[PDB]
Amino acid sequence: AVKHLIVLKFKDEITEAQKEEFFKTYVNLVNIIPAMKDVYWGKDVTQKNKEEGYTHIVEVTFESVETIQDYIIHPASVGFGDVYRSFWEKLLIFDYTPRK
Amino acid sequence: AVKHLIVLKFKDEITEAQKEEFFKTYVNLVNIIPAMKDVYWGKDVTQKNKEEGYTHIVEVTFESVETIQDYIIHPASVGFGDVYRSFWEKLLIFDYTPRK
Repeated sequence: AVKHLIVLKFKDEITEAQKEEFFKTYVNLVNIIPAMKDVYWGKDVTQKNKEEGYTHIVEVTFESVETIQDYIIHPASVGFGDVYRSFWEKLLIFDYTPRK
Repeated sequence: AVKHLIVLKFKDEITEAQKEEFFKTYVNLVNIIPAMKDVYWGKDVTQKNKEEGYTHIVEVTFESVETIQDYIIHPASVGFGDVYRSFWEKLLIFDYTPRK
């Protein structure tokens, strides 16, 4: 299993209700896209890095490196980006195999 | 349970062997600091955001918001920072309660 980590900042004009809908809709993609196994999101509470200003984290689990592309080309993921592109100001994306 | 997420970039002079030791030593803190419940780390494989250049992720689980401070003041965590401060170029720290 691999992890797909999204770190983001919303645009200032986006409301709390819009953010709640954004995450509810993203979380539901697990039910639509086979490769997408689970998702959690969170709002940062510490605000340590104020200049950068990322506020939210989304972590998705995929069964493998090879199945990420299945998600990337899935109409539901493409659709999510099409609906909500204007909501985010910036993001960082990471993909990795957890180790300990 | 809450999550404590560290996103970092090592200095260019730090070797792969040094990184391996860094993470091995950090992961072992779970055995020393009661509040620290688990840890995983990963190396980003995508390199989507090259200007920012963060390369590694560490995710720690704490039992609660209130016990994070127990970790923060623990001599073993302070010690880890004292030993390895010079290894990292920059980092981002987030703390959040996972939601879905």
